[PDB]
Amino acid sequence: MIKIAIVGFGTVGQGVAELLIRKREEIEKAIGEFKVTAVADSKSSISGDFSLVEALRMKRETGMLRDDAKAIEVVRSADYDVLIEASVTREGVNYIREALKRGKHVVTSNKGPLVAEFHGLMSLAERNGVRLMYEATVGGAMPVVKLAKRYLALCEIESVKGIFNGTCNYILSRMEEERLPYEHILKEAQELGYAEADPSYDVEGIDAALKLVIIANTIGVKASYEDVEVTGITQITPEAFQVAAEKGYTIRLIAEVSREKLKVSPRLVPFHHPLAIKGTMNAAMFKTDTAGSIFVAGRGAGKEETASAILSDLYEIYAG
Amino acid sequence: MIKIAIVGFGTVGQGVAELLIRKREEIEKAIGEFKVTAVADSKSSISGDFSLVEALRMKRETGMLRDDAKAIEVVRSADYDVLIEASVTREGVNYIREALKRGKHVVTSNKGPLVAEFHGLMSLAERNGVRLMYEATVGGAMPVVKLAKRYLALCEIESVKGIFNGTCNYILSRMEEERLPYEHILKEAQELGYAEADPSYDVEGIDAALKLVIIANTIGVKASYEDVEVTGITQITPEAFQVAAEKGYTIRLIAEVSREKLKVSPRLVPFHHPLAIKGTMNAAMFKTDTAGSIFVAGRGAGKEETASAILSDLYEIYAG
Repeated sequence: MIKIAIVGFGTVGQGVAELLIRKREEIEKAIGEFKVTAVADSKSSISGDFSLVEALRMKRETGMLRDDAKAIEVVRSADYDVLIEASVTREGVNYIREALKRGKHVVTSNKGPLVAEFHGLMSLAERNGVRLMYEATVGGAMPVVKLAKRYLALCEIESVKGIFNGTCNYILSRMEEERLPYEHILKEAQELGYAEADPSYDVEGIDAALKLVIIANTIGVKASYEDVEVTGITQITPEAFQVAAEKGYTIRLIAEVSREKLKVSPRLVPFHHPLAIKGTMNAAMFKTDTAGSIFVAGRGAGKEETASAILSDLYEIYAG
Repeated sequence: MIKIAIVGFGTVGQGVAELLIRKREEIEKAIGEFKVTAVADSKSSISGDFSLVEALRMKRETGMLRDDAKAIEVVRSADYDVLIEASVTREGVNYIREALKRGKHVVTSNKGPLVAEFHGLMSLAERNGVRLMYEATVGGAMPVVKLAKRYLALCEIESVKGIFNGTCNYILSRMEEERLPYEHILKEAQELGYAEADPSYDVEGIDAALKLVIIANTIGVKASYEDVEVTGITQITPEAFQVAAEKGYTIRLIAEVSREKLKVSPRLVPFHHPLAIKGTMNAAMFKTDTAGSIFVAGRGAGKEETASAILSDLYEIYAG
């Protein structure tokens, strides 16, 4: 019996519960029997014997769970084997450290702890006898972490160049097509739900840079946030797309970790290049020494998409 | 001490030895100590204590190895834990079955046994307590098998459409660019070493179809070779590329497994679509239920590239 605690029950955490319910037969015939023994949101929790669909109904119906006990108490006291840490940031680091220090596996979708304390957390997991999985932190459903770390393990990954923010990719693709000012394309992005009222985390390249730090570290390049040169998309105009088009280029926000660079910024990309992908998409080009160049593309976010990444990590920990 | 036998010592097998030598420090600090205890080509072998560089020097210098004992004897009698089966087909099925029946892991690059006896071999591996790895059978260095089978494990992969033959991709890209008859572009392909004197295995779509069968089966679609509708590229002319270009399309040999189809044939692909990739490349688009659409592209063949795939499988069996 695999015992799972879910901490964080906004969009992602609820996504994980939906998927665990929907794919229960397939999950169980792959990793064996499982039960979610605790769920916690930002101010309440449910533990003991309860059903996931109960927890889910209650959260949707009331905006909270059943008990007053906070996420930290569930992390330090509940009976579980693996913690799914999908906490709503806007604490996370402490939930991870405390589950790892209890000798529990951790699957997370939070970038913050990994950006602030990457080697400190990987080592803590190693010192205890457990794993810290983080596929959902970068690329959403797109394999990136397991690809860099498991598939390409005995290769020297020399560089990664990619697109790690769907919202900026959408804004730039849309600006390319419509040729309308940034202010207007942003309002569309907001109407569609891609960008919040304060779209800064996306448009100033912060999200992409956080992800770039996680990737840099995953491939063996020690890096902190302050090491990344970050430039957003707010000064890209339709006129920029026009002058670039005339010479065969589109414009994309590209995150790169190489020997020469560690940056997130707009860049000219030839129309038929793999990184010229449009819409709310992610992409990554890995340049290696023995496997050549390896390219991946997919959805970089979404409820079911993020939930999928979390599940791929749970499978990796327990498949046999 | 992990004991490896290598069977098949043409281009691929020699590639595996080169990589095992070149990446020895990194491999050992990832999976522990290893020694190759036997190597066999199509008519000779070397076993006991010998060095890999000895085996390699001898093969290059003389065209063969040291002992008269054939691959089958090394498979049924040599002391090894994992068999790397890279045999030069133009026997393989028997080397796999006999290593699995001895309770040995098997990593292969041969398509034939998997196409003829997929479920029979997976079950034999399961009945004994071992693994049959086959990343190198399709996509070369490009993750395809571990992607379909490990990353996308708890997803329902609804379809795979890809490009699984670099030579046809090259011939079509080259024909698109130069606009010269098939006979001429094939001669270039031959001069470059991409196609043999008899290029049929490539140009008639046989290679791509074998690979399509492996993939279909990997994703849960029971399929035999006779189930695939196979059409090659020998009747694609420059004029076809011209009429397609006028409407935004290029032409590619696409392998597809879906609910509606199981085929390999030429197909119109929009210029800016991910499967419009040019050169000797591979590519695959996985359409799933929970992770959206996932795309991968890379080198589909080569000595170091195939060797890499084999190593990624060895890592998967023994990383901890």
